[PDB]
Amino acid sequence: MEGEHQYLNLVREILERGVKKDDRTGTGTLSIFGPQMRFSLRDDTIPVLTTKKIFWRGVVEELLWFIRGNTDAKELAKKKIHIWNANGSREFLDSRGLYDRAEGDLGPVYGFQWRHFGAEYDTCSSDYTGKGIDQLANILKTLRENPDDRRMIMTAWNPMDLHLMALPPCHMTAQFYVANGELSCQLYQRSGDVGLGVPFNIASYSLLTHLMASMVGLKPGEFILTLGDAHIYNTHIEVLKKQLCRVPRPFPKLRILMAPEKIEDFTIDMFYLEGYQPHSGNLQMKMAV
Amino acid sequence: MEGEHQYLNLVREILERGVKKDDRTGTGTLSIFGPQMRFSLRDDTIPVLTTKKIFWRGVVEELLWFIRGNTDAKELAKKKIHIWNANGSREFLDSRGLYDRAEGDLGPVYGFQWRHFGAEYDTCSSDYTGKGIDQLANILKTLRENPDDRRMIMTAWNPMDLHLMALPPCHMTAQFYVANGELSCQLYQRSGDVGLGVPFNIASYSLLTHLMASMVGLKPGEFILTLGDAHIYNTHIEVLKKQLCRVPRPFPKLRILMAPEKIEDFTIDMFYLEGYQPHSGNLQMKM
Ligand SMILES: CN(Cc1cnc2nc(N)nc(N)c2n1)c1ccc(C(=O)N[C@@H](CCC(=O)O)C(=O)O)cc1
Ligand SMILES: CN(Cc1cnc2nc(N)nc(N)c2n1)c1ccc(C(=O)N[C@@H](CCC(=O)O)C(=O)O)cc1
Ligand SMILES: O=c1ccn([C@H]2C[C@H](O)[C@@H](COP(=O)(O)O)O2)c(=O)[nH]1
Ligand SMILES: O=c1ccn([C@H]2C[C@H](O)[C@@H](COP(=O)(O)O)O2)c(=O)[nH]1
Repeated sequence: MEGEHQYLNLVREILERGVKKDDRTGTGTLSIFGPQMRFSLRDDTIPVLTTKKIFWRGVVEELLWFIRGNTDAKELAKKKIHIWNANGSREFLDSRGLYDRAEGDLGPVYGFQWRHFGAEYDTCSSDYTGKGIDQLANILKTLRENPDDRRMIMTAWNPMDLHLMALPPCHMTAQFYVANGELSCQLYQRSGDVGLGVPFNIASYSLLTHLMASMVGLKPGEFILTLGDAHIYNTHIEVLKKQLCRVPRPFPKLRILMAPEKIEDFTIDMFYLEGYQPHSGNLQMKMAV
Repeated sequence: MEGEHQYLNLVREILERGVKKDDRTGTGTLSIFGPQMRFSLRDDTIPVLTTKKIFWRGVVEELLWFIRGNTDAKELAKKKIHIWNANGSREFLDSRGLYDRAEGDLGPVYGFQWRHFGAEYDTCSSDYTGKGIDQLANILKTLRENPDDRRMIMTAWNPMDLHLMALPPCHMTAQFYVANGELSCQLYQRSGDVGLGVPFNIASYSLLTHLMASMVGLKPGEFILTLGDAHIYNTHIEVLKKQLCRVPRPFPKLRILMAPEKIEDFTIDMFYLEGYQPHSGNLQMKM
């Protein structure tokens, strides 16, 4: 009942006890409230699902993009990452009342808040160096100097910047914790697409915990995802029932070849997955409009 | 197990698996990270502990004080609630570099954030009417018009206001959710004194959920407390081991006589605890 079984058990529970709940978009969900998953990062483990192939290059390039404080979707499209193109399109910015916003300029989403909380937003190409509160740098410093501190919070939930964002954050608040020279991270995610998004999010914050651990001379401990509204979309049900038949294989290991002086200078070449052995191909379409 | 056993199990888990940890001040804790408790608010139930008498009048008056957006500790001292006196004292404010702050003025803590997020703070006696984002009012409106919304977040965690606060928030972020016309609340608490503060916090946010439910014509559902650093102070250990020998009695019920048009106009006279039968014993000292 550890590891990937955590995720599979969450899928069953939503399928068996979920509540029907039309939703934001034209399509329905089965939904529960408040479920939690815990993943061991010990022995270099990283919880990348084996019952479904995860787009690992996508996870890495998006996280490095967050860590840099970047908000331009075009930067991800250049590395053939398409996950933010929809929400940064002329149509979608216009539907959000952001008419004077250049295509691919998502506003002060995630990374911007991580590295520049409270800074005035101009455009995604502006220079934000030394502007706002650098929550991530502050946490890294606290992990070196005072690891027992109970206020190591990094949030993207800034009520004043929500109207400027293409989308309000999902993975909204992370807390860090140290015991026995092990770094743990809890993520509060207000809303989780359990089929498509959550497996991505688990890989994202697990990697972040690994990377942050290597920056401050600590071993990785646990990643804990706590969800608000965890839902499966009605379209994903039959696909997920198939995924549940698959026997999980051991989780891959993360190898880190080096850690740079500044966390924002990490590149995909500095680390890789060793032993990632996922199963066959199966799709899950995401719905909006 | 369900109910109060959620709390007693958490205490046991910290005593048996907790990590030793010298903390903020010259004392130790046993600590774990990320534990969760779920409490039913169905059939009018409110999870006020029966294995230890909870200072219910304190819970109610502090929450009504939060809901008003009040930050003056002296308003609570007038109702013989002393829980915020220490942190609003001359000495404590000075130790925090708040030399130009009048005794009892805690800064833009909790409620202020609930009702006035991002508003510029002056003093606790200033008029904040219509200033900053009223997160609580926005949530109440969303529960009437669009209960399926998944952004019903009320937060006290304002990175820019932390330096002006007497203390940074513990109970920092609540989310609300609706399913089968039942209102649920999840609380994220970054740090929890499991012995003294957590029982109080459980009563506080359970009451808020009951009150909010009656404002918008929904029934109460579940209250979920998710902790960051869940810790027992070494000084509380022996007392808590005794509390665990006590067989819990059924939780009391909350009776609400009426609901006013605006939630900040609730008064202690509008509701009461029916059937609260705690055990007699006591103890537990702060720090
Ligand atoms: C983390 N994330 C954000 C995300 C996830 N789920 C969502 N679900 C919904 N309903 N709505 C969203 N806006 C949403 N956003 C993701 C994750 C994966 C993909 C995705 O489309 N994955 C493709 C790869 C996309 C691509 O081709 O670049 C895949 O084949 O796995 C999109 C967004
Ligand atoms: C919820 N809360 C805030 C609280 C709780 N635990 C803390 N623990 C620590 N270490 N530090 C804090 N600032 C703290 N604050 C509480 C709860 C109860 C009492 C308390 O001691 N109760 C007494 C005093 C209340 C009074 O006399 O007015 C009682 O009579 O019930 C204090 C703070
Ligand atoms: O990293 C992300 C971003 C978005 N979503 C999904 C969760 C919801 O199903 C969907 C829509 O978000 P809201 O409706 O909650 O705004 O986005 C995720 O699961 N993960
Ligand atoms: O509602 C509250 C407020 C505070 N605390 C406790 C948690 C910690 O023991 C202490 C706050 O200290 P830090 O977590 O900020 O170090 O107060 C609670 O349990 N509940």
